Amino acid sequence: HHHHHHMVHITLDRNTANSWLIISKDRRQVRMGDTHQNVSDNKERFSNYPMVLGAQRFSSGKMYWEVDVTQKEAWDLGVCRDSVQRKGQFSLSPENGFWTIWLWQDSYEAGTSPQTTLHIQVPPCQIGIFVDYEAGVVSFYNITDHGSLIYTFSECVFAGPLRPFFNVGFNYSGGNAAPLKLCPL
Ligand SMILES: C[C@H](NC(=O)C1CC1)c1cccnc1
Repeated sequence: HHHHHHMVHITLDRNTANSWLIISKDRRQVRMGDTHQNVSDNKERFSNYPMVLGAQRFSSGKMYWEVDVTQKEAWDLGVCRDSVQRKGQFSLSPENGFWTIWLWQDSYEAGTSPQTTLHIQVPPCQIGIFVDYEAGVVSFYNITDHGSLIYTFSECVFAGPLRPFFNVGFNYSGGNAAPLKLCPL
């Protein structure tokens, strides 16, 4: 692809993090802690899942960023409305304000309702995410495979400001402790 010139410097917003996450000092890496991380509760925190938002809000333009997923067995990535539900159980869908892909149990899916099987021959170690606000597009690219297209959500109805969205996943297996990292420009 040719989206690299729309690169934006994303940072994680600690206040939105599930209370078990550890965000690095530079706000560019997030991972699940061993226990709870000794923060007060607030209405912004995701309660049920190991999720966090980027600090940046987008309401126009074209934006691009990259995320490192090396070693991980499970994660969700994409964008979401600033006003998505934080508490309780919910599915990742455009109806609920999410435009996401994921890895789970050795398969890659897009967060449509119902979910859509992705066809990935080269397991990605870094994912590129492109948003065109005006066009209503969110696209995902396999950086490990020369930028090949993974998935395009088109005809998106954002209906609000967008924030970068992350889920590091649970670590019941002991094989999913590695971080999500925002990769340098
Ligand atoms: C407490 C624990 N935390 C981790 O494993 C962190 C090191 C990644 C845990 C337990 C069960 C499911 N997910 C996570």
